Amino acid sequence: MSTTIEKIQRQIAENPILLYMKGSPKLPSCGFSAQAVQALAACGERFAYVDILQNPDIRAELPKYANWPTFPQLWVDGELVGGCDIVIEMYQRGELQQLIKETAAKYKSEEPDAE
Repeated sequence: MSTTIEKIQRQIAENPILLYMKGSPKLPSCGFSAQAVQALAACGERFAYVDILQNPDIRAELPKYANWPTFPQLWVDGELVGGCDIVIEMYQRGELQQLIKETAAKYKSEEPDAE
């Protein structure tokens, strides 16, 4: 199929906790993700993130595969949650870290992200 999404899906799936945002050297979230990134790290533990508002190719095709025209978009166990607003809301909800915790714990050690 698409000579990048196939790779990307393998990548999203492999990463325990994944976040797509813009990884500018000055700011590793140069977009909307700027507010969301804070929430994720705040709610759970450490997470993996992919620069995409910066990469032209990846920015276009891959987001469309999940839902969004582009990003930010948050992925838990390689499954889309939502990047900009969704992260903040679910952050406040607590459910985000609930997912992250369980996912992080099952992928790594006893990651006590949420609790």
